[PDB]
Amino acid sequence: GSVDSTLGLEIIEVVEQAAIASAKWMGKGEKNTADQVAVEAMRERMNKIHMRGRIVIGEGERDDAPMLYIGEEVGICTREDAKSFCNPDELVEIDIAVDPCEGTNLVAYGQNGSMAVLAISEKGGLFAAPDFYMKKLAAPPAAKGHVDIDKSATENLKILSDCLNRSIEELVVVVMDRPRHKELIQEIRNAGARVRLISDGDVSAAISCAFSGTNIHALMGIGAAPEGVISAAAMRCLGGHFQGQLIYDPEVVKTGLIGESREGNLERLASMGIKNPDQVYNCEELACGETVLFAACGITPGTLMEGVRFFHGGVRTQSLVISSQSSTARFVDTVHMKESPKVIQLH
Amino acid sequence: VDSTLGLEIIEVVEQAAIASAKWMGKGEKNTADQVAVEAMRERMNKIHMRGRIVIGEGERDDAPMLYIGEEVGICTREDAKSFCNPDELVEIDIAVDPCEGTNLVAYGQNGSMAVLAISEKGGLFAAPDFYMKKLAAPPAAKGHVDIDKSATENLKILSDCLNRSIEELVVVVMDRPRHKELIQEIRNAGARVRLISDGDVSAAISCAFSGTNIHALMGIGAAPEGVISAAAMRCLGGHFQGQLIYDPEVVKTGLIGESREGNLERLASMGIKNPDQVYNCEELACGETVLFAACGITPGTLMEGVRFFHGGVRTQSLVISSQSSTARFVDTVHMKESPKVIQLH
Amino acid sequence: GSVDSTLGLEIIEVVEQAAIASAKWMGKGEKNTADQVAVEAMRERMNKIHMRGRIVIGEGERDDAPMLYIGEEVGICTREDAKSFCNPDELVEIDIAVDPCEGTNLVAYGQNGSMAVLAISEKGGLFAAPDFYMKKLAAPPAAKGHVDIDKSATENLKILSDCLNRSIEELVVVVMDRPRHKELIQEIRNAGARVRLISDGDVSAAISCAFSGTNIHALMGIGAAPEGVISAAAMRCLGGHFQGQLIYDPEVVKTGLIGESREGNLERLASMGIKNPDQVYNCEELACGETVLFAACGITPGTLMEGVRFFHGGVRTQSLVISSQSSTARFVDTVHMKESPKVIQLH
Amino acid sequence: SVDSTLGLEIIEVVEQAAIASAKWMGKGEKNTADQVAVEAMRERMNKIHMRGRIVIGEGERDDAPMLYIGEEVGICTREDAKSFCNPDELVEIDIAVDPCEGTNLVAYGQNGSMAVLAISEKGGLFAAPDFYMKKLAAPPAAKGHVDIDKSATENLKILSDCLNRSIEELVVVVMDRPRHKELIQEIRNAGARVRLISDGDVSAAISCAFSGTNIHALMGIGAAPEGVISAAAMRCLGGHFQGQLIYDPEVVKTGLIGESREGNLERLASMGIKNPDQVYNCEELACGETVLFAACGITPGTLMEGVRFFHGGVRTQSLVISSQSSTARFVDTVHMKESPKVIQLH
Ligand SMILES: Nc1ncnc2c1ncn2[C@@H]1O[C@H](COP(=O)(O)O)[C@@H](O)[C@H]1O
Ligand SMILES: Nc1ncnc2c1ncn2[C@@H]1O[C@H](COP(=O)(O)O)[C@@H](O)[C@H]1O
Ligand SMILES: Nc1ncnc2c1ncn2[C@@H]1O[C@H](COP(=O)(O)O)[C@@H](O)[C@H]1O
Ligand SMILES: Nc1ncnc2c1ncn2[C@@H]1O[C@H](COP(=O)(O)O)[C@@H](O)[C@H]1O
Ligand SMILES: [Cl-]
Ligand SMILES: [Cl-]
Ligand SMILES: [Cl-]
Ligand SMILES: [Cl-]
Ligand SMILES: [Cl-]
Ligand SMILES: [Cl-]
Ligand SMILES: [Cl-]
Ligand SMILES: [Cl-]
Ligand SMILES: [Cl-]
Ligand SMILES: [Cl-]
Ligand SMILES: [Cl-]
Ligand SMILES: [Cl-]
Ligand SMILES: [Cl-]
Ligand SMILES: [Cl-]
Ligand SMILES: [Cl-]
Ligand SMILES: [Cl-]
Ligand SMILES: [Cl-]
Ligand SMILES: [Cl-]
Ligand SMILES: [Cl-]
Ligand SMILES: [Cl-]
Ligand SMILES: [Cl-]
Ligand SMILES: [Cl-]
Ligand SMILES: [Cl-]
Ligand SMILES: [Mg+2]
Ligand SMILES: [Mg+2]
Ligand SMILES: [Mg+2]
Ligand SMILES: [Mg+2]
Ligand SMILES: [Mg+2]
Ligand SMILES: [Mg+2]
Ligand SMILES: [Mg+2]
Ligand SMILES: [Mg+2]
Repeated sequence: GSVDSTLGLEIIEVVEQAAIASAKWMGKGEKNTADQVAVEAMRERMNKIHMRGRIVIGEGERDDAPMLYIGEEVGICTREDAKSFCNPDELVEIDIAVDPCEGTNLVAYGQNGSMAVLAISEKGGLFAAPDFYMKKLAAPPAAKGHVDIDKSATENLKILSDCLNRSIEELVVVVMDRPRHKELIQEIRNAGARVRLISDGDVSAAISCAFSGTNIHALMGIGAAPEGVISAAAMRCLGGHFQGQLIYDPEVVKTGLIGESREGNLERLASMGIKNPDQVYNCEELACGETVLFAACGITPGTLMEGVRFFHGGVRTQSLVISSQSSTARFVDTVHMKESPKVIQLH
Repeated sequence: VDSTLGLEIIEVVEQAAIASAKWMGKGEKNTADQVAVEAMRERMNKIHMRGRIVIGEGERDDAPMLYIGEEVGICTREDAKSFCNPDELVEIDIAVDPCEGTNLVAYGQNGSMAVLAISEKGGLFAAPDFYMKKLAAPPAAKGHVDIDKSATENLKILSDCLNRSIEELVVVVMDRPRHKELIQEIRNAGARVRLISDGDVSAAISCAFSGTNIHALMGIGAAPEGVISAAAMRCLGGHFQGQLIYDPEVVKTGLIGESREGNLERLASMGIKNPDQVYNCEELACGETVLFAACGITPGTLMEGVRFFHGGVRTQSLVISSQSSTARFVDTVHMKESPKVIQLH
Repeated sequence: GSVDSTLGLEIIEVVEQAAIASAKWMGKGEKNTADQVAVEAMRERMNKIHMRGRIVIGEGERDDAPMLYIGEEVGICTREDAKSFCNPDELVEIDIAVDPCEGTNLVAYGQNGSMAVLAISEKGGLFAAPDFYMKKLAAPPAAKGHVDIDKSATENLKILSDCLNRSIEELVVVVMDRPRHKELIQEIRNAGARVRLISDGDVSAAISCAFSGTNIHALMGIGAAPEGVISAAAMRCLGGHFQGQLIYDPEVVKTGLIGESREGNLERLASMGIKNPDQVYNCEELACGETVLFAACGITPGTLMEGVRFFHGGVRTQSLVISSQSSTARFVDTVHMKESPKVIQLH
Repeated sequence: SVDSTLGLEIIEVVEQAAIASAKWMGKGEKNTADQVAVEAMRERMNKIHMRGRIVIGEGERDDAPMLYIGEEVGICTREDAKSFCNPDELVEIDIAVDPCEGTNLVAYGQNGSMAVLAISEKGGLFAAPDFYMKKLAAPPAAKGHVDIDKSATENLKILSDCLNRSIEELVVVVMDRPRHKELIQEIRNAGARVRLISDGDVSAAISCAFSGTNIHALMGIGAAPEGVISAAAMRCLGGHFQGQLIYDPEVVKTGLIGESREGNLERLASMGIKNPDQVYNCEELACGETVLFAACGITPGTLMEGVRFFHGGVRTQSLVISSQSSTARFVDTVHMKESPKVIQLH
């Protein structure tokens, strides 16, 4: 059959539960704990769905990550003993990209910008990105195809100016606060644009570019490739601009494995069957499937989504779920009622 | 009842609202009603469920769509056993009000929504088309106010329960001659009032959320709408009581030669032993599982109305489930399509 | 001197106090009481301002309306000893148009759309409109000068469609629910636009056109002339489109009394020195002063402003104040603390 | 008596300072972001018919060119003021300013920065020296129940009771500093969630006063002057705020060369501060009969939205609190510049 329509709704609960678990550790100074509980919650809720999924982006390779590892099967319909309870649509093989705790250190420090996020497409519909750095350009729909990752930041800012009908001084660029971005950040400043430096969480920044109202208009710089594919899935559905280019030269940015070599990384990519390492991927190439789903829920507060709030008698979450199938972007504001709360706030 | 049914109903109310909204201010209340009915029905029939309409547009051989007893959903057909699973094959009863406030839509006025409620078979009081005295109030007031108490005593109780003065209370009442004395009493008590021409469902549920500046609904409305309201209120833990009214001296249906003696007959032949019985919302929505869904057609207290813009549509729905024990506001941008601008709000 | 800068800020308190007073009568079924308290409160608060004001649009003529009548002097600096306790800027003569309770029946019924409103300019800076009907066309800044009040509703909708870059079906026109608008409403429906019929209060409707997010894009039809001037004041500061034209034909619309005639009205209009009654004015003409101020506060909830809320330990109001002098549109969300609230809500 | 319109005119003061500073968001110049805010604030203040003295500001006259301690601001400070100012405008008022609260937040384009000031009659505001200050901020419902001398653990228990919610349902803001290692661990051990900030404890303190911020207390050590400014706001809101001067470099160091506990003790005595270990509540930190507070977001924060530059204008959000009118005002201002074709409702 074809990807189950209700999947795009049911993923709301996946990210909600993952975020709620992770949020209990906000500012607790335990980044691995924040990450691990989100992983367990996401995996648990996904395994209760009537789907036949494979993790193509996750916590690591099979013998590195015990849960949500690359190649892991998730969903009721992956089980030999339960497959007969699944209908043809639910049996459709789908690939899944997960990032249960985007910004583990943001959560640990109780800082803004963290979220629980996943993306889905039919089998083979998501670029199974290796854990390499990725040069990224994110921009709003109005600039899609007009800006380009190969152009300089200055040129892109001028193009954004035209496309968004505002001055460069009236633009805001998000860049990760990293030494590798010193020249890039200086260039953006010299061009006249304002900047928001983030310590982590470039998935939220990228997607923020798509929505007029965030006062964020572009993401520039180098982040992680897997996160890039997840961002691209959202942008593909929203019609936003997103390009990525894999970085494999330790001179530009270091992977952190001693001792990394340009040829070393090159061989691995070749080994993974990646023919063109300098290849630039646009949005539709990183998320190329016929059906693309995206789900996110705020853990801590951010530009796109409110953080998880714990109050007397319940919890409140905010999620964004995007579906190419229904062609919708849904903001879900959920009050989770614990036990007969005497007061329920409208907002 | 399937866990995903509580999410699927989002699309049910969204599509009903969108269709009806296209007729905002067009002065056709039946048209606005009919396209909503059809859209809700069509979207329901795409769902893997075996549903039955227990509250709807009318009886079979009268109302063409969403009539009493109508089977809806995929699993109602033969053989569902082959196409849907045991959870999906479960029999559920459905109460619909596809266009609540048909004149509101026709006039482009606030307060209309597409609404429905669900439970297991037997889980919803299949209210007859009679009037119902209603009392809705916030969870803080649940069990403290009472429908049999006067407006004045209820206001005093509300004052204590909500820790605010009567002057700091707002009561919603339907603008009807039958409420002249009630409205006068509320005014004398010192509470502020919002009079509505139609749509007491939104008013009832608004009592449940702090921030609506609405704290109670009082008066007489339709019984079916009462049940749908009670479904939401039970999930939220809000106060809701209803009492059937069958005395034309108090209020008339419009049926020719309608008599109290006559109404009582009808009620009995319908299987209702005590027509003067007060039901709380747990009794009106008594099923193990209760679901409630609403989407704004025009702007209102709980939800924004439907907006059409260049490149799509935007809706706001409220979905409430006792199974997940959640209240979900769903703000959906319907991209149609490839819009160059997407607003955050 | 020039109109005092602080006057643009002081009028916040004027509309807030008028709206708060009026809101106490929400749903009481007394439209005159709701009107009178707003009138008195606005007047009282204006009389504490260091200004030299004259009412040019108000509740009626002296010897008829007791408060805020035509020609009434308001403000501390209208006193005979003014020069001694007022500075030059405070002594400038300003004309004031008031509508203390816009939508008295809305308040009486506890329905949406009522507000306390006023406009200010230097002496002569506001058209002292007579109490006649006025044909009006309101639209957003993007359509300014493109739509025209003399064009048909059908023509204007096509122009609006082009200007706002959306279809006619994606437009919302507000028209007063009146028998005089039967054909107009039908034409708008035929053209494919959606419609909001209002029972009262076309001031809010006109200004809503200027703000994206209101889902209101045009005001068409006939309303009261004085309300039109007040609306024109706001639209002038906002750059919105607003045209007015006096209507004095009893066959088109009647003022209700008595033995009224076009010829009779024509004489009265000549009597006030209104040469050309059929003259079409835009908002720059209706509010032609060098300085224009506009202030409004919601009484009941509406499209621009939230209504007045009374809660335990205070009151909450939302006002909109627009100044040509500071070139600002200010939404003022005020928590009035009746000491001392144990709980203060952020919103 | 203090002029009523002053409580409104300060909207423009913080707006102009915030707008000027916001132009430097993420531009890596904390000193520039700071300088322009200072200048815009002072320039705007000097257009006001007031008789003001700076009691909290950028530094001593020798060290700071603008908004220095003792500087006179406002039209009615001029020699001929009696001639052009009225009696209320002639009332001597003390002013505390922090034109750029979080200069590095702005330079890095991070959340939490504001332009802010506080006003009272002469002697109405504690003229805090630039020393560190132990602070405890909490909501009105907890006022007088929590206490700065109590441990974080007991205060959290008290907060739980007052705010009717579990300790796990509380969020405490703490500055991310080594001096707070133990304090943070204790809060974590008690079961509360934590938001660590790199700067901007004024915003964190005031956020405690408003339900909806999901922030319930501020604990730890910040700058004393900022504390006084925070107290003015909290005093007007009925929120809890206590401060205690810290002068022992063993706890926290000013960084000045050879600063010693006795050194600071000597300095405080010199300044006329009788008891350096005294605990002040916000009524004591802001003791004036009339208190005014004004803040405008520079970058986005929990309390206020940041400055947005768009095609045809700027948008700011400010909070202005007055004990005189007893009002808390949020001001959302679209600065049109000019003839913008599109004006967003929000
Ligand atoms: N034309 C406008 N009029 C008023 N406010 C605006 C306008 N454009 C942007 N804003 C404000 O700036 C925020 C960010 O806008 P944007 O930078 O386009 O994402 C919006 O959410 C509004 O608060
Ligand atoms: N304690 C409070 N402090 C500030 N504003 C409030 C408070 N209570 C209510 N409000 C305002 O009044 C609205 C309606 O409140 P309520 O009548 O409880 O629904 C809220 O959404 C706020 O805008
Ligand atoms: N391009 C868009 N994307 C998403 N929502 C929109 C868009 N345009 C308008 N809306 C929604 O419709 C409302 C009214 O828009 P408008 O008719 O332009 O005033 C907005 O406040 C949004 O909720
Ligand atoms: N009783 C409640 N019902 C629903 N949402 C709530 C409730 N209490 C708090 N929240 C949410 O949590 C946020 C912060 O709450 P608080 O920690 O009291 O500031 C609010 O703005 C709401 O979004
Ligand atoms: Cl499994
Ligand atoms: Cl942060
Ligand atoms: Cl990496
Ligand atoms: Cl698209
Ligand atoms: Cl792209
Ligand atoms: Cl859809
Ligand atoms: Cl419950
Ligand atoms: Cl059937
Ligand atoms: Cl109806
Ligand atoms: Cl009656
Ligand atoms: Cl009926
Ligand atoms: Cl007089
Ligand atoms: Cl006078
Ligand atoms: Cl009116
Ligand atoms: Cl004259
Ligand atoms: Cl006609
Ligand atoms: Cl009416
Ligand atoms: Cl009118
Ligand atoms: Cl203009
Ligand atoms: Cl014209
Ligand atoms: Cl003008
Ligand atoms: Cl409205
Ligand atoms: Cl630095
Ligand atoms: Mg992770
Ligand atoms: Mg990550
Ligand atoms: Mg219907
Ligand atoms: Mg109905
Ligand atoms: Mg009036
Ligand atoms: Mg009027
Ligand atoms: Mg400073
Ligand atoms: Mg500071």
